[PDB]
Amino acid sequence: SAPVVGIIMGSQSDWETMRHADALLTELEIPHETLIVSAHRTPDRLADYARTAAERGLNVIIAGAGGAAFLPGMCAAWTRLPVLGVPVESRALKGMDSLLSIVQMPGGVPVGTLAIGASGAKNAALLAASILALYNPALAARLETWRALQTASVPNSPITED
Amino acid sequence: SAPVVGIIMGSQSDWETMRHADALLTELEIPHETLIVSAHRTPDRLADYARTAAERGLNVIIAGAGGAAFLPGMCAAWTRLPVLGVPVESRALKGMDSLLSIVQMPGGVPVGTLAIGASGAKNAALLAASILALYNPALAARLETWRALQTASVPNSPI
Amino acid sequence: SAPVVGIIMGSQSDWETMRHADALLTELEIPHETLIVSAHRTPDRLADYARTAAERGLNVIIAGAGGAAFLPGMCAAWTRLPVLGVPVESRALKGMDSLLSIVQMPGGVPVGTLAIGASGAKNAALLAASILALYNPALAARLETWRALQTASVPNSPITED
Amino acid sequence: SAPVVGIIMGSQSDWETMRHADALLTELEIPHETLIVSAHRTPDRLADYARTAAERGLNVIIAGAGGAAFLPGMCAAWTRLPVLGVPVESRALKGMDSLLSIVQMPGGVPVGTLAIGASGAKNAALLAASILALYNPALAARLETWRALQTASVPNSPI
Amino acid sequence: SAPVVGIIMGSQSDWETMRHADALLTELEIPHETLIVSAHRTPDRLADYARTAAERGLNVIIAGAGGAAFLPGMCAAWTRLPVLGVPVESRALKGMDSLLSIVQMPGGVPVGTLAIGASGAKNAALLAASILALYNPALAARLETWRALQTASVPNSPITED
Amino acid sequence: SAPVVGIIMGSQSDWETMRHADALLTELEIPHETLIVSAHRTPDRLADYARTAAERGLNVIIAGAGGAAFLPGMCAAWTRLPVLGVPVESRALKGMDSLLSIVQMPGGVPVGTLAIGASGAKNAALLAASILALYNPALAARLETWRALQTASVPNSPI
Amino acid sequence: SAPVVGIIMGSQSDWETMRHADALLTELEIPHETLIVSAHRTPDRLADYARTAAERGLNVIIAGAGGAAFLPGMCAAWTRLPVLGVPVESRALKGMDSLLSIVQMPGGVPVGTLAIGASGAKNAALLAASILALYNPALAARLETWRALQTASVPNSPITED
Amino acid sequence: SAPVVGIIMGSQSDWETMRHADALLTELEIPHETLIVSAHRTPDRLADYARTAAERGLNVIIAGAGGAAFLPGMCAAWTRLPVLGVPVESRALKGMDSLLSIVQMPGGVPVGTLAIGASGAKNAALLAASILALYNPALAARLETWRALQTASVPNSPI
Repeated sequence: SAPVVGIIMGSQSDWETMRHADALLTELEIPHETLIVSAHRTPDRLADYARTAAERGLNVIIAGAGGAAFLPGMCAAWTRLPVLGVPVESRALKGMDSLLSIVQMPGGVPVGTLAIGASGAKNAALLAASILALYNPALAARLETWRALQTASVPNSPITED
Repeated sequence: SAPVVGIIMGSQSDWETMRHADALLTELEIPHETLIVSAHRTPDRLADYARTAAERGLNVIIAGAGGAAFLPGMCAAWTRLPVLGVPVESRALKGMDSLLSIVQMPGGVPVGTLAIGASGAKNAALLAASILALYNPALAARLETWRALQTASVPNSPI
Repeated sequence: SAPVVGIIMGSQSDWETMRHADALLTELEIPHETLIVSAHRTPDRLADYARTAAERGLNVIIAGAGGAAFLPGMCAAWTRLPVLGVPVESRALKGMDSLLSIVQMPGGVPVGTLAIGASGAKNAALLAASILALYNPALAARLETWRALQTASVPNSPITED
Repeated sequence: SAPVVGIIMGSQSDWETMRHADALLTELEIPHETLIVSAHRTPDRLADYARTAAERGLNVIIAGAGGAAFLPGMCAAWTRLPVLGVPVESRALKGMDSLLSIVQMPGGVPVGTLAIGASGAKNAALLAASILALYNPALAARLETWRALQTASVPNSPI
Repeated sequence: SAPVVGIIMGSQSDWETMRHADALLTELEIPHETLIVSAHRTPDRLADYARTAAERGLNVIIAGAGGAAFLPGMCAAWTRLPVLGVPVESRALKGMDSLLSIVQMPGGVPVGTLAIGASGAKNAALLAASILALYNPALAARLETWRALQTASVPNSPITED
Repeated sequence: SAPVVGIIMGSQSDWETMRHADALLTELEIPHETLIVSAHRTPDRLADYARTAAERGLNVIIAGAGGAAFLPGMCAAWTRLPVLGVPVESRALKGMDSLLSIVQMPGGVPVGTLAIGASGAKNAALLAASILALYNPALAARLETWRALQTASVPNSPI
Repeated sequence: SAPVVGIIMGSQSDWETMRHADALLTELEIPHETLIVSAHRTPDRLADYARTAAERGLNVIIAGAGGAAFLPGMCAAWTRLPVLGVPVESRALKGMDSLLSIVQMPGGVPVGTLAIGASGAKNAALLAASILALYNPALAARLETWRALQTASVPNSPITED
Repeated sequence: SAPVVGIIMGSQSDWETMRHADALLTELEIPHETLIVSAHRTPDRLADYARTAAERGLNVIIAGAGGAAFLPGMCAAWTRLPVLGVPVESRALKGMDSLLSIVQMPGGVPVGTLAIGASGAKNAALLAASILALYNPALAARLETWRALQTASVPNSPI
């Protein structure tokens, strides 16, 4: 029941995107927690969350942020755990600011970045799953099955109907 | 004598750019400190630096950073003081990543952003000067002189 | 009652964005004026406004502009006061033209630039407030309280409900 | 003898680019003046330059500027004369900032914008020439000759 | 009655933007023609139009085009007359492809480029007017009056009402 | 012996890039002509070149151009033959202007666009080869050999 | 009746764009097949499709893909046939990711890339047609007629009505 | 001794960048293999490499690629193992094409993307280390030491 993955985002507005990561982890039966931590508004909350993540049993952290997106990066600065970042699409720059802010981490502090938006949130969950599967045979089996189904479920031709 | 402006940068590599902010402040005789504080590598140092800036007597903070530039923003998250950000030019993206990372702050935690590179470092110092000038008559006069000399020194025709 | 902050914009269309700066200054009880000054259509009005701002008692100027955004920059060319620039989102280029036009000031004439749009307008007001607070204990106290409330008001978890 | 075209730039650093506009005008024997006028550093000089351009007999103004490029635009705000803008290549953003700052003029105050760099400086001169040619038969003939030579001089195969 | 300005565009879809150039020329009483010439679909029509523009009495050509926008440029390759280009906003790239395609002319063949969209179309008309005014006192007077009115018509403050 | 592929470029400056298309065609022994045709400077030459390409026996046209790159597009406007465009890297915008100018052709007049630079020039030749291979068994075999050698030659580990 | 052109796309969502290629090939009477092959979800299906395309009689392959668009490129890595790529417009980046992912092929493995979206799909079909026409007199005649009609069908002036 | 991390790149030219991932893994004493696998030139080699990665004992794959960068993505399409992608800086577009090609993976097949260039190569190794550390106490301790040294080594002021 104890969470092994932590999904964090700066505000409620990010949930529309981050819910996809939540849904996928639940689908693959991966225990996790979902919280709001703002790098700009609650920097001390972030410091404490990231600093204690390992001892609390978390193995992976999935952080979503848009615009001047610091959440994934600053989180990674305080934890040795692998941190995955989801660029949340921004209004004006369509997530380009979100993407560059997260992916361009200088050497020494990594953040595995996923695609902008929903697809990135879902993939962050899947990447976290593939990480946990390395040492969890049962989960590895569920993931393999999930991937196999995805492949087998692709249609052979498009519905070309007018 | 006590510093009223704090100039901070992520690493030695930022100095080539941030040295321009240092030179300007010195030129206008504005007491300041110039330190290295990394948002990515020394987050606690940053937290402590920003938390105590006001208490220490600092009035403005000038922070330079490139790539996923967090220094100015995170610093502003821990202080009520005006934080000015300098986007340091990055190798690949020429500071576009630096600029977006710094300027696109969400409402509630501001960072007055300047141009990418040396021009931005110099302007951060000048902007800090114009801020300090609001309550320092002597400095205000020196800033007026600096701006006047800048304007008067522009040649009338190219060489 | 005398204004210490000047909020200027090129046209009525900018008000939708600049009203956020106005609202925040009023919220923090900072006396200010709100005017329309077009760098392209009323260059002499701009020259006079910027040139006399200091003697008129203004301490900070917040200027909004989009597209070929010259208002903040040209204003700064005529005043020694700190000028803050708000990139107003443009139709086609989503404020990227507005942003580069304002932030890329050459060495010698600064403009503290904020984010594109509403968030930038609000932050320009907050930055102006943090500047005025340096020499206004009462305002400093109001700002500190405002910042503290912002931090304390951040929810701990997202409303994950379907 | 009196100049009919005014070439202006923010600083000496723009000369490397704007010298191409000067060379072209000279080649076509178009009387012109080449000056330094900074929108940021010498705003009053700019205002005066633009306000009086028409009175002085100038027909077209070619203005070069980089980064937050305001020279062409602000000049057009003070004159009814055609203003052509040359985006000077900037260090970091390679003139993309220069280009957007100049070309994106709102309706009501135009600036005919040319390509970033030397090509743009040369074309501003040529565009000014084509404008002047509309009411100067002699120049029109010289422009026709220039364009004809350009076309005829292109090699048929690479070396 | 003979046209002195030629407004051309690649298709009917460009009219929504180019109509602003048409309206402004008419407003300033500048005789002009409005035609459709496609650089991609009617290259020979373009060659002939541009090649004969001068002898037909045209003094300025205003060409609008979007995407791989060649109309202004190719027109300029066939005429000695000044050619003004209007980048028509494109669906996906918002006119950025239109803008670069038109403004980046190599040294030797100029195109005075205006802003993306409606504002650019209107300004192309105004630029054409300022060119014609150089040798047409009456038009020069109308333009001066138009510019003066624009400046005088700018409001002093925004309608800040809720 | 008669050329079946025509390689064209706006000027000598494009040769550094387009020479790669020439080398590849020669390597695969594909008869071709390499000429300079400027869309901006020699529009009539271009019109004539494109109008008569088919009649002359050409099967594919490879056109290189940078900046406001019109060569490939305008050529395609005058011929029914497949036109492949190579975006030449531009000084300031690094070929982004070249790429958008070429690839964003409206429906009705296509241009098969390749990568910016030398890689694109080489691929245009290869793409032209794959087209010609559809009806030339000998060439098809040589292309298969070329592709096979490319694949087999890749090292297993870095030096 | 045997297909000489293969139109492939990663999912049903691409059909809205790829249908234009299908429609044009049918219009010019070019036999073709339309299938769904995902480079990400069905990599082995792609390998087999591309590898056997030539022996199956296919002469040209038109592949559409958006975002991290690998379909055209990977297809070209397995076939000697000419592969044409259609960048499918993406939500956030408007097809810019699609465009760069497809057009920037390294030297050695080409992909003739067309414009982003519908126009690109239609042009991929036309390019494929111009390729097939090189050795099919009847088709060459149909294409010539199609091109001639396009040119002749362009209106001479825009419907300037209010 | 058996490799637990596989570092792959499209060609020798990527080594200048990917060597940083190799150095980091060696520094942390993480058994790994460093190979050249081209998505464009050796697709079957890639398919085989990715299909069998898990069976061979590999835990994480680090793939570097530039331009139309497919290596990381296609590799992830054939393996259930975590795939980390390094955007190699491209000549013209400075790795922007590399970055978008790698990071914009559709839902269902992920690739943890790192920064463009050497910084990204180094971080991919570190990220792979943090993953491996989850089930390797010894390595976890070494990673903690590495991160601690990085933090403690940052100077307090610029030289």
